Amino acid sequence: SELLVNTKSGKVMGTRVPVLSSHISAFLGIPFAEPPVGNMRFRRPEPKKPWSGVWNASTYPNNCQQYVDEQFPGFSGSEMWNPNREMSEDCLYLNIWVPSPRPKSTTVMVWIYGGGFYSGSSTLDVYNGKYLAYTEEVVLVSLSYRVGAFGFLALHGSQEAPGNVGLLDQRMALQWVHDNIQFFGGDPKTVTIFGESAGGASVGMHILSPGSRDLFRRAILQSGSPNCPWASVSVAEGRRRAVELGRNLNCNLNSDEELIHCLREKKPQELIDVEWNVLPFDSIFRFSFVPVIDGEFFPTSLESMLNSGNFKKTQILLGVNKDEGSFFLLYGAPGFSKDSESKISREDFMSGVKLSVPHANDLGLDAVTLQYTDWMDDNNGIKNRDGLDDIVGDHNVICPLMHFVNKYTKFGNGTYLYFFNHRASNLVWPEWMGVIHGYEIEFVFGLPLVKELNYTAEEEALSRRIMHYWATFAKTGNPNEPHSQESKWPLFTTKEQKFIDLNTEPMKVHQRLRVQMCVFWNQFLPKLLNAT
Amino acid sequence: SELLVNTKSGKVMGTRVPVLSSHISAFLGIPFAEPPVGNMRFRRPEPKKPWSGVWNASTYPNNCQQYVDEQFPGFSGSEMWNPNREMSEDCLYLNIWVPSPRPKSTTVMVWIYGGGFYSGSSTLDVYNGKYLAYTEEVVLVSLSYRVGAFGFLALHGSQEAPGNVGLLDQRMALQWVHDNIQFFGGDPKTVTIFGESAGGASVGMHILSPGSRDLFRRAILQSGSPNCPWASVSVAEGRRRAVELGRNLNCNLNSDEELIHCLREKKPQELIDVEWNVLPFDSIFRFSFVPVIDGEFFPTSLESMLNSGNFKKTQILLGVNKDEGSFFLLYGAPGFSKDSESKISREDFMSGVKLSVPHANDLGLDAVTLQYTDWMDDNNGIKNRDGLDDIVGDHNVICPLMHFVNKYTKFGNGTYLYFFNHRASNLVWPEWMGVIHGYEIEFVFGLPLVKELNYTAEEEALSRRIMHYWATFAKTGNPNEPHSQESKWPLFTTKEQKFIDLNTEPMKVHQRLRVQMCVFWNQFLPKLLNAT
Ligand SMILES: O/N=C/c1nc(CCCCNc2c3c(nc4ccc(Cl)cc24)CCCC3)ccc1O
Ligand SMILES: O/N=C/c1nc(CCCCNc2c3c(nc4ccc(Cl)cc24)CCCC3)ccc1O
Ligand SMILES: *[C@@H]1O[C@H](CO)[C@@H](O)[C@H](O)[C@H]1NC(C)=O
Ligand SMILES: *[C@@H]1O[C@H](CO)[C@@H](O)[C@H](O)[C@H]1NC(C)=O
Ligand SMILES: *[C@@H]1O[C@H](CO)[C@@H](O)[C@H](O)[C@H]1NC(C)=O
Ligand SMILES: *[C@@H]1O[C@H](CO)[C@@H](O)[C@H](O)[C@H]1NC(C)=O
Ligand SMILES: *[P@](=O)(OCC)N(C)C
Ligand SMILES: *[P@](=O)(OCC)N(C)C
Ligand SMILES: [Cl-]
Ligand SMILES: [Cl-]
Ligand SMILES: [Cl-]
Ligand SMILES: [Cl-]
Ligand SMILES: [Cl-]
Ligand SMILES: [Cl-]
Ligand SMILES: [Cl-]
Ligand SMILES: [Cl-]
Repeated sequence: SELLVNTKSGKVMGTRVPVLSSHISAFLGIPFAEPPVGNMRFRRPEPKKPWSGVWNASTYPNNCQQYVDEQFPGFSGSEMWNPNREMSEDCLYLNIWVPSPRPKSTTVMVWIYGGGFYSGSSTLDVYNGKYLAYTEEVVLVSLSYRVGAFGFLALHGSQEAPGNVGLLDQRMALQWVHDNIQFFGGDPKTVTIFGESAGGASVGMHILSPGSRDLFRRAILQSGSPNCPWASVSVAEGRRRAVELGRNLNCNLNSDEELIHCLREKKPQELIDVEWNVLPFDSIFRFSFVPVIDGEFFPTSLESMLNSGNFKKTQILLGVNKDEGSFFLLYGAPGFSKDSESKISREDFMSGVKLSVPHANDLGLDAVTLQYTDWMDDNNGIKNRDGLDDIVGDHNVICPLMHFVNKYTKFGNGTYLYFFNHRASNLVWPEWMGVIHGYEIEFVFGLPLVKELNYTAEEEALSRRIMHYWATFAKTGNPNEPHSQESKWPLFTTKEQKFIDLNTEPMKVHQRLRVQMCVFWNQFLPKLLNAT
Repeated sequence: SELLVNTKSGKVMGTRVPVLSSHISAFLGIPFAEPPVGNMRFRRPEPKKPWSGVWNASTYPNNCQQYVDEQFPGFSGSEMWNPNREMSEDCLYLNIWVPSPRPKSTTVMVWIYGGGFYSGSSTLDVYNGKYLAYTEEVVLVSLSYRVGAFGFLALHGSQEAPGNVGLLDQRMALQWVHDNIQFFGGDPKTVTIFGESAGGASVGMHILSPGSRDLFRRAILQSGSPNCPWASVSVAEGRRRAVELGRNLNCNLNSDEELIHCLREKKPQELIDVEWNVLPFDSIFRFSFVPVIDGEFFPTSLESMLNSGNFKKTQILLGVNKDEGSFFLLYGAPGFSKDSESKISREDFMSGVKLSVPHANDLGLDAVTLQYTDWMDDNNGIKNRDGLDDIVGDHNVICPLMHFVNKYTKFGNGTYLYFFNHRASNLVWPEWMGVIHGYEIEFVFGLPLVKELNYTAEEEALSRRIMHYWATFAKTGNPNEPHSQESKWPLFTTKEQKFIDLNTEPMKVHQRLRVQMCVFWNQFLPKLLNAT
C-alpha cells in the first residue's frame, strides 16, 4: 500500500486524489510540531511527540488564527486568499503530494505561503499542489506557520516569547521534511523552498539564517525578499509593539512575565481584533507583527550579512510581478476603488506618497514626489494613480528585491531573475490594478491546465513553461534543459544583470530591471534621510 | 546740417555710413561719463563735464580693460568676442545709430553687452547696430561699462570702492540717453534696454533697481537674468575676493583705504593677471567680480524683491538658447575638445558635475547626477556629454530665467517667452555644441541681411522676423503687429505658460519650458542644501 507510510513519529495514511484524468497520492494534515496551545502560545515550536496507530491524513488541516479580510464580502477575488478550513491554534501541519507510482528518490519543492506574516493558509485552492506534483513528477510540500501575535510577538531577552518564532515553525517543518521526506520518495538532498510575498521573504531569511541553511538546497523567491521594509523590524521597536499591544488590552507593563501571562488566557480573536493599532500610526503596506532582527535567528543586520556574503551560497530563481502595489492602495489609500478607474487628483497623490514612505521627513517627500511626477501633466488623473501605484510597488518589493539580487549574485552559484507581467484573462479584479501580486501563483500551480476554469490555451502553454522552469530549476539548479532547442533563460550576472519576461509570448531578455527607480530607492534616498 | 547735433553736454559730429545699398548716420564714441582713472578707479561714475568745441564721433571708442581669450588664437569663433580696439581705463562711451532722414521722437533701443562681467565691448562687429537701426527705423544705442575688478570690485562700507560701480556706469549711460536722445530723434519715453547673458542679467537688475527704473520703459533679456547663480555675490564674499585680490598682489590689507590705495598704483593688467585667482572654488561658469547685494542698488535680496513685487512693472520679452552650457564645457571641463565630438567618459562626467555645481555638498551632487543620467546607459559618451551641456545650461541660465519669468509675471503687464534653437548654418564651432549661447545675436542685429557673410536665405528671413519682433516689442510692448496676420506670439500667462520656437521652420507654441528640470533646479536642490 503506497498510501500508508511510516514516519519518524508514527504511521500516516493519505488518499487517492484525481488530477487531469489521472490520479496521484496526497497526505494532508500531517503534524510536524506539538500543538502550541495554552502556555505553549508564543514559544518556540517543539517537535511532535510520536503517536500510536494510523493518523487519518486524508483531509486538509486547520488554518491558523489570523485576521479575515472582509473588505469585499463574497467577492471571489478576495475570498480566495481567506481561510477555507476552520481556524485553530493547533495549526502546524504540512501537506504532501507524491506522484504515483511513488518515485524512488525525486526532487522536493516546499511551498511557504505569504499573507504579510499576519495571514496565510496552506490549504487554499490556489496552493493545491496536485497539478505541479503530477505534471512535473516532483514531491510537493505545503507547510504552515503561526502568524500575527501568535508567531511574531517579540520580547527580546524573554524565552517565553523570543520573536521570529513563526520562522522557526517553518524550520521545524523543514527539518521534518529533512527527516522524513525520504519515505515519501523525496530526496532530502534536493529540497527547494519557494514562497511568494511573505513566503519569498521567508525563503530569503532561511538563506540568511545560519540555523536554517542546511535544511534546503536551493531557493525560489517570488515578489518578496528578506530586506523588504515591511518584512522585519529591529529589536527595540519590536518590543515596543508588543508593549503597546498590552496597553491596548489592559495588561500589566511592569514586567515581561506578566505582560505575557497577560496575553495567553486571552482567546485568540481578542488579539486579532486589536492586532492592527500598534503601528507607527499609518499602514499602507506595513503589518503588525513581523520577523525581528534579534542577533540569534539573524546574527547581524541583513545589510551587513549580504555585504559580507554571510549567507548560504547556492542558486536562486526570483522575480516580481509588474504591479505590486495595487492591493495596498485599493485597501488603504484615498480614492482607490474596486469599481472606478481610481483616477486621482494631485492633492491626493501627495497624500499618497506621505502614506507610501512612512518614515520620510519633509525633504524625502519632495524627492519621491519629483521622480514619479510628469510636471508637464501633474493633474493627469491616470499618470497620478499609475505613478503612485508604482511608488508603493517600487519601494516595497521591486527595488528591495533588486538590492537582494545584486548583493547575492556576487557570492552564490547562480541567479535567475524574471519579470512577470501577464494580466490573466479571467481576472476578477479591475484592469487598473494590472498584474497584481499573487496572480502568478495560479500559474506556478498549473491551475490553467484545468479547463473548467476558462483560462485560454496560451495560459496553459505559459503555466507549463513556468512549471518546467520551476521544477527543472528544483532538480538541476538551472531553469533550462540542456540538450534543448527552446530559447534559453540567461544567468543573471553581476555585470550585465540580464533577466526575462514571463508571459504568453515567446521570451525576451532585458538588462537591469528598473535601474533608474532603484538607484533612487536603494542608493540615493537612504542617503538623503541619513543626512541631518 | 544733420550730423551736427547739440546735446546737453556739447556738440557731437558723427559720420554718415553705408547700410545695404543705402546710408544712415552713426555717432560713435560719445562720452557719457568722466574717465574712471587715477584716484577714480573703483569709484562711481561721474557725469561727463560739458565740452566746448565739437566732439569728433566718427570712429569707435576704446574698450574697457579685460581678460582677453586665447585658447584658440586666430579662431574667428572666439576672436569675434575679444576687444577689437585699444583697451583703456578711459572707456565709458556710447554709440548711437540714427536712421536717415533723422526721425521725430522715435523708438529707442539701448544694448548692454555680456561677457560675464569680466569682459565685453560695444565695438564688436555683431553689435554693429546700423542694420537694426535702418531696417526697423529705430534709434540704436549701445552703452559700455567697466568690467571685472574695475567695475565690480566691492568693499561695501567704503565709499571709495562700493561695488556695482559697473552697473552705475550703465545707469549713467541710460540717464545720458534720457536727457539727450530727443536731440537725435529718439523718444526718451519709449526706451527699450536689452542685452545677452551678463547684459541680459543687467536689464534684469535695472528692473529691480529703484534708481534705474525710470530710465527706460520696457526690457528684453537674452539668456540671462538677475537671479542667475553667477550673476551676484553677497557683501561678505565680494569683500573677501577684494582682499584676496590684494593678497595675490602683496597689498597692505590693514584697512580698505590702505588696500584700495595699494590697488590703484597697479597697472591694469596686474589685476587682470590675478583676477581669476580669487574664485572660491574650481568651477566652470563663475566669474570673480560680479554685482553685489549691497542694500543700495538692490534694496534687499533679489528673491524678496521678486516676491513682494518690488520691481518695475511693464512688459518683458525674453528667452534662452537651446545649448547654453556648451561654451563653458569646452573651456573648463575635461573630456571636452574643440576638434573631437567630445564624448565624455562617466568618470569625466562626474568631474564635470562637481565643477558645474561647485557650491554643492556630497548629497547635492548625487542629486544632480541621478537626475541627468540614464542608468540603463551610463557609459554612453554622447548621453553624458549632452547631459552635461544640459546641467550647465539649466543650472546657470535656463532655470534661473524661468524662476524670474514666473515671479515677474504675477505683477508685470506682459511677458513674451522664446526658446532660440536654430544653429547658424555658417557656424564655425563644432556641432556637438549645438546652439551656442550668443549666436542668437547675429540674428537680432540683422547680420544675415548682408550677403557677403554667406548666410542662408532662410536665416535672413529669420533675422528680419526677429528684428521686427524686437522692434515692435520696443514700440508697442507686443512683438506682434495688430494687423492680425501671421503666427501670433502668445502671451506667457502664469497659468498656461506658453512660449515659442524661433527658427526657420514655421513658428509653433509650447508650454512649460523645461518644467521637469527647473522644479529640480528652482525648488528641490535649494531646499536640499538649506537642509544639508
Ligand atoms: O491597507 N488597509 C488598511 C486598512 N484597512 C482597514 C479596514 C478595516 C480594519 C481591518 N484591518 C486592516 C488591514 C490592513 N491594514 C490595517 C492597518 C491599520 C488598521 Cl487600524 C487596520 C488594518 C491591511 C490588510 C487588510 C486589513 C482599516 C484601516 C486600514 O488602514
Ligand atoms: O571655463 N573655464 C576656463 C578656464 N580657462 C583657463 C585659461 C587661462 C587662466 C585663467 N582663466 C579663467 C579661469 C576660470 N574661468 C575662466 C573662464 C573663461 C576663460 Cl577664457 C578663462 C577663465 C575659472 C578658474 C580660474 C581660471 C584656465 C582655467 C579655466 O577653467
Ligand atoms: C478519514 O476521514 C475521512 C473524512 O471524513 C473519512 O471519510 C474516512 O472514512 C476516514 N478514514 C478512516 C480510515 O478513518
Ligand atoms: C558553480 O561552482 C563550480 C565549482 O564549485 C564552478 O566551477 C562553477 O563555475 C560555478 N558556477 C557559477 C554559475 O557560479
Ligand atoms: C575724425 O577722426 C577721424 C579718425 O582720426 C579722422 O580720420 C577724421 O578726419 C576726423 N574728422 C574730423 C571732422 O575731425
Ligand atoms: C496691463 O494693464 C492694463 C491697465 O493698466 C490692463 O487693462 C491690461 O489688461 C494689462 N495687461 C496685462 C497683460 O497685464
Ligand atoms: P505579502 O505577504 O502580500 C499579502 C498581502 N507582502 C507583500 C507583505
Ligand atoms: P555671459 O556674459 O556670456 C559671456 C561668456 N555669461 C553667461 C555670464
Ligand atoms: Cl482535475
Ligand atoms: Cl515601518
Ligand atoms: Cl492570451
Ligand atoms: Cl521536469
Ligand atoms: Cl542554459
Ligand atoms: Cl531642449
Ligand atoms: Cl519656478
Ligand atoms: Cl497672468
